Amino acid sequence: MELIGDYSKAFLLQTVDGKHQDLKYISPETMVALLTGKFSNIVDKFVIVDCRYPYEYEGGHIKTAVNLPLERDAESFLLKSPIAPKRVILIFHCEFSSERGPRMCRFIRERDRAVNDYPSLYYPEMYILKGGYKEFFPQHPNFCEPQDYRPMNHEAFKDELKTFRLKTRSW
Ligand SMILES: [Cl-]
Repeated sequence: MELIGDYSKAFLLQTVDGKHQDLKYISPETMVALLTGKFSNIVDKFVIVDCRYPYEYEGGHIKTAVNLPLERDAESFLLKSPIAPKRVILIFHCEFSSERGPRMCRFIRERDRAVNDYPSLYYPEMYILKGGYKEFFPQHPNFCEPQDYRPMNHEAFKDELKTFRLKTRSW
């Protein structure tokens, strides 16, 4: 398997097959392995980036996950004052196997490449959680806060979807 983005070492986590062939996907079990500290001696810090809209996040998110659905907010939190180290890992996810997580992963890479001299990166190791929150929640509910799941296309949240889409850079 290939080396990470800055070509310093291999990808630490075991991968699974996903929609986007050029991106690295991880299973819910691997996400729990990270959260339980099985890689604590190698991983300094990791950020779970929930790319869903605020209402989806508020209705149930993975513990310690940061809500960064907008590109400018994701770039501000991650790249204005970078999380320096051991390894730094980023995990992006959305609801299921949609485009929000993968698109944010590619964006952060594009901006990470732009603010650095090739091939150095602030975030060389980035993954996508396979199945997103929809597959994580029924497997590990106690690793979620609150213990609920609010879909994007929830009946009572049609206006909230609309209001938030109008805050995005492109559609
Ligand atoms: Cl955006």
